[PDB]
Amino acid sequence: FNLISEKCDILSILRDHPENRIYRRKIEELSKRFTAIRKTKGDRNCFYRALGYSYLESLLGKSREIFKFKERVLQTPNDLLAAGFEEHKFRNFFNAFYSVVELVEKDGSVSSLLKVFNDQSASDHIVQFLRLLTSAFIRNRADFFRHFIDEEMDIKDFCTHEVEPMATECDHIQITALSQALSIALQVEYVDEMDTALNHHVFPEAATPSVYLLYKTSHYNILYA
Ligand SMILES: *CC(=O)NCC#Cc1cccc(C(F)(F)F)c1
Repeated sequence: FNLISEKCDILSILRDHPENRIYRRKIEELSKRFTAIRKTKGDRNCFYRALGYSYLESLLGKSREIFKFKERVLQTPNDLLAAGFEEHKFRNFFNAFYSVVELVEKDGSVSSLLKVFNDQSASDHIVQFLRLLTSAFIRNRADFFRHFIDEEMDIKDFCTHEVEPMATECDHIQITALSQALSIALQVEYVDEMDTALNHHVFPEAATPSVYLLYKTSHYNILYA
């Protein structure tokens, strides 16, 4: 369980910031709304890895929701091709993501899903697929990302340097783009060291989330309501 942990009690993370008044306050507050946490490896891939595992976990045993998601995943090669990725270069990554989606359908156990996401090879193939899909979705909608995010930014250079490569950190743009690309609704809780309110953001703003993540010290962990 070196990439995604077993579930722990929310208050077990007090020990990560001992004798820190603000962390202790915000974690105690968090424990009123959430019961458990799973930790991720802090290797630069933790957003993609956490979102992939937690979303697929939320689908287990839901036959209509799995059918609908599989239907969307089967179309994603078209998004990649439209943004100028070549099939023979994304094939190995697409096949690994489609395989874990079939596991959700056919096997349906937490234990099987956690084994794939802790297999360095399968898990890293899954993360690389999610990164390529994120890049494609942004490139295919460059005017939207410039209109609504940043009129001045260079989109192609951004995707080349800060989306596609393994171990590159995310910002709001990558979270919005992957959420939209796969129709995944998520909520991020923010825990920083300023004496401020514990606060969150929902992607997209009007949605009921499937996935809850905790962001602290550049790192995303998985929360359970
Ligand atoms: C998403 C991601 O991979 N971020 C990199 C990181 C990190 C990190 C920050 C604070 C603590 C850890 C520990 F110690 F690994 F939990 C990792």
